[PDB]
Amino acid sequence: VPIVYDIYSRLLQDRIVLLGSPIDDHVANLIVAQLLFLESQDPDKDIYLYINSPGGSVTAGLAIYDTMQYIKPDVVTICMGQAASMGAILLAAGAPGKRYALPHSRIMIHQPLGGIQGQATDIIIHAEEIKRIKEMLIDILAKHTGQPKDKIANDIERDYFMSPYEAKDYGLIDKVIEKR
Amino acid sequence: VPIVYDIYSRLLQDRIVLLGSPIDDHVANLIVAQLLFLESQDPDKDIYLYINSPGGSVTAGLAIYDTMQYIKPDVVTICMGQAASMGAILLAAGAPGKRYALPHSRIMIHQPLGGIQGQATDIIIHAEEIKRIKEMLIDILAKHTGQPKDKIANDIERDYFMSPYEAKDYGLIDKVIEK
Amino acid sequence: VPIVYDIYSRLLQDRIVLLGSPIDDHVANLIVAQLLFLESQDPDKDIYLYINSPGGSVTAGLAIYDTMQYIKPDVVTICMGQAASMGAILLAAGAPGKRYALPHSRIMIHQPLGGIQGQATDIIIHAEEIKRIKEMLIDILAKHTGQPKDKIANDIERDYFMSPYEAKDYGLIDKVIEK
Amino acid sequence: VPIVYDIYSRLLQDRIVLLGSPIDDHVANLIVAQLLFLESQDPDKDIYLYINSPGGSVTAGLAIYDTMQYIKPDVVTICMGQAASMGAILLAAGAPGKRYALPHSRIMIHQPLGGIQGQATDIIIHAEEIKRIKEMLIDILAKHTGQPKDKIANDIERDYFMSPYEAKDYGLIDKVIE
Amino acid sequence: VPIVYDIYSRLLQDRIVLLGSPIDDHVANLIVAQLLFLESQDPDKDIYLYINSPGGSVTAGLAIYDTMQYIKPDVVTICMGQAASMGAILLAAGAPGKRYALPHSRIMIHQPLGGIQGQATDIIIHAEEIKRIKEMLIDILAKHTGQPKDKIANDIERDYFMSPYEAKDYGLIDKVIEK
Amino acid sequence: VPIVYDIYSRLLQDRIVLLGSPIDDHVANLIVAQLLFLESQDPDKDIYLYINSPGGSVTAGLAIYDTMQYIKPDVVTICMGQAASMGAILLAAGAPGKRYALPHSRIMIHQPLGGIQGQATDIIIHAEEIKRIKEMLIDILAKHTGQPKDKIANDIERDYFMSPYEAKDYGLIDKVIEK
Amino acid sequence: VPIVYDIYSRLLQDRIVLLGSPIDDHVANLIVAQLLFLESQDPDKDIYLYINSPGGSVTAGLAIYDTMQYIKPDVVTICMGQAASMGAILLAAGAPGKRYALPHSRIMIHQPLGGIQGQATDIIIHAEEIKRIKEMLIDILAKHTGQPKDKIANDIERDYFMSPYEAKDYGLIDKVIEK
Amino acid sequence: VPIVYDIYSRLLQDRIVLLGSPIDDHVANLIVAQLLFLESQDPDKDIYLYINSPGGSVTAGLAIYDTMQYIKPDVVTICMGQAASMGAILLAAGAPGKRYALPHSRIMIHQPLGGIQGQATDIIIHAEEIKRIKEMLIDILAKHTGQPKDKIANDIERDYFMSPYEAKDYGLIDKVIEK
Amino acid sequence: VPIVYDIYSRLLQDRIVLLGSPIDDHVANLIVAQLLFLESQDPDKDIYLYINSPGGSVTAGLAIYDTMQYIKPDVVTICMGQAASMGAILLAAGAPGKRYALPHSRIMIHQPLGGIQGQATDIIIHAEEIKRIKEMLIDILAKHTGQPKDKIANDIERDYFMSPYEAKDYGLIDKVIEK
Ligand SMILES: *C(=O)[C@@H](C(C)C)[C@@H](O)C(=O)N[C@H](C(=O)N[C@H](C(=O)O)[C@@H](C)CC)C(C)C
Ligand SMILES: *C(=O)[C@@H](C(C)C)[C@@H](O)C(=O)N[C@H](C(=O)N[C@H](C(=O)O)[C@@H](C)CC)C(C)C
Ligand SMILES: *C(=O)[C@@H](C(C)C)[C@@H](O)C(=O)N[C@H](C(=O)N[C@H](C(=O)O)[C@@H](C)CC)C(C)C
Ligand SMILES: *C(=O)[C@@H](C(C)C)[C@@H](O)C(=O)N[C@H](C(=O)N[C@H](C(=O)O)[C@@H](C)CC)C(C)C
Ligand SMILES: *C(=O)[C@@H](C(C)C)[C@@H](O)C(=O)N[C@H](C(=O)N[C@H](C(=O)O)[C@@H](C)CC)C(C)C
Ligand SMILES: *C(=O)[C@@H](C(C)C)[C@@H](O)C(=O)N[C@H](C(=O)N[C@H](C(=O)O)[C@@H](C)CC)C(C)C
Ligand SMILES: *C(=O)[C@@H](C(C)C)[C@@H](O)C(=O)N[C@H](C(=O)N[C@H](C(=O)O)[C@@H](C)CC)C(C)C
Ligand SMILES: *C(=O)[C@@H](C(C)C)[C@@H](O)C(=O)N[C@H](C(=O)N[C@H](C(=O)O)[C@@H](C)CC)C(C)C
Ligand SMILES: *C(=O)[C@@H](C(C)C)[C@@H](O)C(=O)N[C@H](C(=O)N[C@H](C(=O)O)[C@@H](C)CC)C(C)C
Repeated sequence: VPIVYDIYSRLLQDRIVLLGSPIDDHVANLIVAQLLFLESQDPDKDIYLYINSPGGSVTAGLAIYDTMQYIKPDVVTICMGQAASMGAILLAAGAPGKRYALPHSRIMIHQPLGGIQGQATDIIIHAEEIKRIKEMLIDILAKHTGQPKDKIANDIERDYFMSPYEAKDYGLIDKVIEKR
Repeated sequence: VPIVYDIYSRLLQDRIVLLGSPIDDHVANLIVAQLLFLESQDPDKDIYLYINSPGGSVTAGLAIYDTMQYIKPDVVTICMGQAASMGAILLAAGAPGKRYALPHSRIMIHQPLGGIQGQATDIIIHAEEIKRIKEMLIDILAKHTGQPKDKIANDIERDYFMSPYEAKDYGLIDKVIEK
Repeated sequence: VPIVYDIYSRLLQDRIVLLGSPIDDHVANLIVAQLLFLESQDPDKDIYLYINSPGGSVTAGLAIYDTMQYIKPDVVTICMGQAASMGAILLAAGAPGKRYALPHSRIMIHQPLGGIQGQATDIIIHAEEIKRIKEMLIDILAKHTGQPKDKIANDIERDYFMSPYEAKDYGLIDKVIEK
Repeated sequence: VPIVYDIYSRLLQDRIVLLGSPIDDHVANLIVAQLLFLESQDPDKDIYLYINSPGGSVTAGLAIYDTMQYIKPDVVTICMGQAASMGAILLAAGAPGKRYALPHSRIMIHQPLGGIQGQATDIIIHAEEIKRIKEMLIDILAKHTGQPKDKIANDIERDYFMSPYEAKDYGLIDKVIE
Repeated sequence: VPIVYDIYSRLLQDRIVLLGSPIDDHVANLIVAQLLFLESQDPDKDIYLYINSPGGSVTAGLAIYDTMQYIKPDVVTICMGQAASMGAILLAAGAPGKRYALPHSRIMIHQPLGGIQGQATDIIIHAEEIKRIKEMLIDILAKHTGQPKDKIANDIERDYFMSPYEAKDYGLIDKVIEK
Repeated sequence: VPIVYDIYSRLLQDRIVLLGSPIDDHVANLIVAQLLFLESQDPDKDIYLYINSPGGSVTAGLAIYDTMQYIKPDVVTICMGQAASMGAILLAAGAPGKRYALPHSRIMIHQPLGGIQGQATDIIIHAEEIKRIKEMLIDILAKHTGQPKDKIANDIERDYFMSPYEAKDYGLIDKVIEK
Repeated sequence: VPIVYDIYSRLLQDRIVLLGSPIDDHVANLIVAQLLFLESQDPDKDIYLYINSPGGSVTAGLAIYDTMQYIKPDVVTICMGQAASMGAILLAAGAPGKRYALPHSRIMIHQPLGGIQGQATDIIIHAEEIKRIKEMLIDILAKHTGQPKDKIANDIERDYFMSPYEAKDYGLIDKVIEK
Repeated sequence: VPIVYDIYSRLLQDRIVLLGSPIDDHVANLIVAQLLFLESQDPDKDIYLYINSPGGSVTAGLAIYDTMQYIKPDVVTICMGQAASMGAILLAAGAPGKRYALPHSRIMIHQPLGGIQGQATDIIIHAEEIKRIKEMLIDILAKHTGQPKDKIANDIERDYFMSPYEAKDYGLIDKVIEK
Repeated sequence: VPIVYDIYSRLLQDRIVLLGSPIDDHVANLIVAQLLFLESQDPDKDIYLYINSPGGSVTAGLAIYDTMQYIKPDVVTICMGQAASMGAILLAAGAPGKRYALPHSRIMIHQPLGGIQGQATDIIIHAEEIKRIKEMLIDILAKHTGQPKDKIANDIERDYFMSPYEAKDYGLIDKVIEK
């Protein structure tokens, strides 16, 4: 990790945040901390969240999602490499009109996965909870894309891969950017 | 395994079957084979099924259960050591009036357990199937015990351990035998 | 494995074959050998194939399937415990009118699964192959059930669990037998 | 394994041999032993070789191949489930006109695979040997199928899967049994 | 890692970036961060990207590729040791006329690799995706080399190794540099 | 292992011995026992030694070699699949004029391999022993092929693979047999 | 790693670089970064590269080799402990007249090693690539030693160990230094 | 590692170097770096090398050995705990008259150990190399002890343990120090 | 490790050294470094060595022991928790009249342990060395305690555990710290 301030700390001074890993509680804490820090520095200036993530923990993802919606600054989202699963939800959740993808990035949406062991009663309790979480993710995708809930629900049953041009047509991003 | 015929083959001549292990497909296949064999040897004479089992696979247990009900012979059940989970269901599934427990044996009933990984759609499908299998086990226990389904349903939510005299009172066996 | 002749061989004299494990090449060879043997003993007398299997290898399952169709004897199928995946296909593949399930067994049909690693060219070749295998399994289920291909195709996309009475309505079995 | 004689020993009396596993040296010795035994019992009567194999060792497969060609009895081959890689070569190597597939079996041919670690000199020696083995397998397929060598060579570059009716058209079997 | 500023940070002052590892998401983030930092220091001055990489993740590689194309500064690419797979794409993607290789380096291009397990439907979906990715990599190579798409497609079916002089003839680099 | 006598015992009655595995002490003892048994049955009648072996332990191989030379009966050698390393030595060691290869078999000769760890003194002692063993294997090959020792020595420095016809020319076999 | 600057960073001030480990991509990057840094500090002053290495990756080694030939400063090479394999190539690659070995060091040259698994077509492509790499290493050794290519080729077939005085006679170093 | 400068860095100011671990390439590089640093700070003043080592890699040990002889400063050696194998060679290699052991330390000399797997040709090449290395270690011990090479050669065949007073009589140290 | 200087570095300013771990070569280097550092700061002022150790390597322990006797400063030893095996020897090796234990600490002395594998000759050589080491530890304990050698030898044959009061009466410490 090179020095100038480490390279990431230096980019943080330009209000750039990198989400460049699978999303777990550790990564969510780091992303939330940076968004809260940048809001306290200047609540009016745009934040630039670069996304290269295959996704990860739904609850960790929703910690970042609710923080992005709650803070005053607009969060600009930029997809490089890929925004898949929870990564795709965070890309789509950027400020309206300020959601970007680079031209050879890919976006993928799909339903959540789970694991549950134990008594039938407990399996049914956890099946109910994953159902509630799935409906929530459908609701979030519908709100940010403008797609009807029944189209989102049908499309995420299996892995749904999109080029940046397909993601733009879907409403997951506003623009494909090639050159500054 | 001692010889006379190995000891189990010798007891099979007196129409005695030993269910003395956890229930998997291998054990189910062997118990089913012995029941079908004894029926073909004599469809009229009682079979004696000794049960010492903590249970195991539900589908393996229900292969044995349906075979016990399907064959012509009455299947006498005898609990020694324990009949728990699926073992208790097989003990309760003996011919009416011919379900026995030795005095220091224990009987335990409980709801089934499971494990499912994958997409939410698949988890929900497998949760529906475990619900259907649980209802089936409640139906079987109600039928053989004379208890209502709603009482069985409430009683199997947690491990329900019984002495032989409590299992007799519950309707899981007909007699505690001492001598 | 008790002695009388081991228990399985003694039942083989009555033309009883047990498929009571996951299906791999080893199991298919054993089932095929018993089917070929019973045909050579008497080409005209029914064979009784008891099925308790979660399925397994598609090609191993189709070795059994084709042998069941090819030999002269009718193959009576009886589901005990479960007939899932390839097990369900073999249950459905019994002689018309002689496909049975015990009342607490479960039947499940679903699309084939696979694993492939390597170059994009090889992944596409193997994708084409699993597509061909899937279409063949839909055709086999359509033939034996009398269901239309598009209904089978829709139903097997996810795990499709049935009670014996639902399996009878679907056309996978002809009769639910209690006694 | 059931007792009647175990079931395989009983079917061996009817000149039935089951190749129902991946092919290694152990399996090749068992098949060769069964072929030599059946020849000594009766050099005139057909042998029935049922094949359900994903393949395995080339040299083990060629021990079975050469034994099939060498003995006096015709070896009838029957594909059930699958005949892939060396299994497909053994299927195609049955007595002309007596190579059969059950209708839901599958047949697959492909070039051989290898592994070699060590000095450049040794790697080059083993590459020359896999090249020689590959040309030999092409020659065997050409001989038994009647396909030109350059068509075989092109087709086995990648996994080449066939239904029984496609295998019959290719010349790997004579009849799909209905 | 020696100190003057660590050695890499000191070379970063001279607008030198080292890509000297397999490409995963962690490496891509570090390279992109260096490219965005250097652009913000001076959007008009060349960046020098040294490449010694066997490749790695296609999506991680394309994060770097797209960032290289997006920023204002020309990115000079220098191959040392090797540029294989995605390393060869990043080498070929340097500013026109400013793509270099040292004389004993090697360059290799090949089609992408994948791994997929599960239901036929999911295998087919992932086969479609790797096909799309393969066609995109062919398009990128054709663009930066000036080779027709059909020649690239033919050449990447198997590992295509080149000397620096063959790589220049192919259009992957502009000059072999010695001194 | 099928029954008639197991299949191998039945072939042993026709004086057929199968060497179809790597050569270790266990395999060597089995082959020697079969050779000693057949000699005691009839010291005048040929033995048929089928060889499909990648080789193995030099001392285990030389136990077989010396037994083949020592017994009264001619040992006919037949290569099927492969005779590599010690397998090729045993093939070459058959009675003169009675060494055969099937037409798609392969023969391979190479120098011995070893492992030694410990004090320099012990390493040098074991290096000397491996030198002595290698010289002995070159002498055996020269004796049975009629090749000069310096040609054998040059040829076995690396893996030397041969078709049956190359092996005939070399003097490792007498005839390639098709029917 | 003691502090003064850590000890290595303090020696880097005197233009001393330590290659004291097996050569991988990580090590190549660190050596290249030090060579480029020292060139930018002063393009005219000698660099001192101490080599204690058993070797490692050929491509990692050739990244260092090409960097050593490309930079303006003469690279003085000093062998301590050993320079084996790619280590020996880097020792020989120092500025003419400025290649040194300490008197109890050892130098070893040998041909490259590789590993390839997969289809025959892929094995042959990689066998061709390792042939090209071996011929390139022979070319580099011939250039820096003045030995004929055929003598190098013969000598590197097996591990070729040299004392410092033998390495000087071979043309791999210019001087053995004691005090 | 306590701070004042960590404790080792603080003692390095008083020209004290600690060799207190097994000797591998990493340790060799750290000791060589400290010796080269202290020479550049003051080429005339004594260096104090404390040795507590069971030894380790011969080539790593010889990198330190040759550096100790090559630099201008005298290297005082002090044995604490033990100086065994390569540790004993480095102890004996100190400046004449300036080799010390503490009174409860132990010194042990022995021949080198090795390990080689592969072809007979490779084993013989590596037996020759271990012989050459052993002769070189004998020459070094003979030079610093004043013992004849043949006496050293006989004494190192097995583990030769010495008290400090025995080591002094042998010529491995000059003085046993107490207070 | 808290900061003020880390906490250990801050106590080192008060000439406090903590031996709070099993004794290996790494721990000995650190303890020796701290003792040599404190001696160079002030050769006249006491050093306070706190000991909480179950012991460990004999040669590592004897490096600390000899350093404790060799330096000019008195080393005050304080037992806290335990001083077992080599820890007890170091506790007893403190400056006469300045060896302390806290009142709920424990002191244990025992003979050394060893592991040796290989040829009988090597086992006998290492058995002789272990005998010599044991005699040396007996001689060190007799010196510091004033006990006769034959009493020490008898007492250390098995684990000999002592309260601080028993250790004082034994002569291993001078004073139990109490209020
Ligand atoms: C995309 O990011 C998905 C996977 C990483 C591919 C992600 O959305 C997902 O499903 N994650 C799973 C998850 O967090 N599941 C939770 C759980 O932790 O149990 C369920 C409650 C969500 C319904 C991971 C893979 C467990
Ligand atoms: C008693 O026998 C129960 C346990 C063994 C204690 C038994 O009835 C049970 O729940 N077994 C479980 C089982 O068979 N579960 C299956 C499954 O996960 O496949 C469910 C479908 C049953 C509803 C365990 C898994 C053996
Ligand atoms: C039911 O029996 C399925 C089991 C649940 C696995 C079975 O039909 C199945 O899909 N089996 C898979 C299989 O045989 N796949 C083959 C194969 O990979 O060889 C594909 C070619 C089938 C199209 C097992 C689980 C791999
Ligand atoms: C079909 O049977 C192939 C299978 C995928 C194994 C088979 O023909 C194959 O290539 N087998 C491979 C093999 O035997 N390779 C040998 C060997 O390395 O000994 C080569 C020399 C053949 C060119 C192995 C068993 C995968
Ligand atoms: C070169 O860099 C190739 C490999 C490293 C040899 C690279 O192009 C490649 O194929 N990488 C592979 C990859 O990223 N595959 C993904 C995947 O399977 O997830 C494709 C789906 C990309 C769309 C892996 C890293 C071998
Ligand atoms: C052929 O059979 C060789 C095989 C590749 C193993 C064989 O001749 C060989 O070298 N075998 C090796 C062997 O027995 N080596 C002995 C030994 O170490 O005991 C040497 C002492 C004989 C020179 C096996 C692979 C170790
Ligand atoms: C000396 O440095 C050699 C060995 C490390 C002793 C070295 O030159 C060598 O052969 N390295 C091998 C190597 O890099 N092989 C590559 C590769 O596999 O990528 C071949 C292509 C070399 C032509 C290592 C040991 C794999
Ligand atoms: C003492 O230090 C010896 C051993 C560590 C006990 C040491 O001298 C020794 O023999 N080391 C050995 C070694 O370095 N061997 C090399 C090697 O195998 O490469 C030989 C070539 C040296 C003749 C090993 C590390 C124990
Ligand atoms: C107390 O400190 C003893 C053990 C830790 C309990 C200690 O004195 C001891 O015996 N340590 C042993 C040891 O160092 N043995 C050496 C050795 O093998 O190097 C012998 C040479 C000493 C006779 C080890 C730590 C068990």
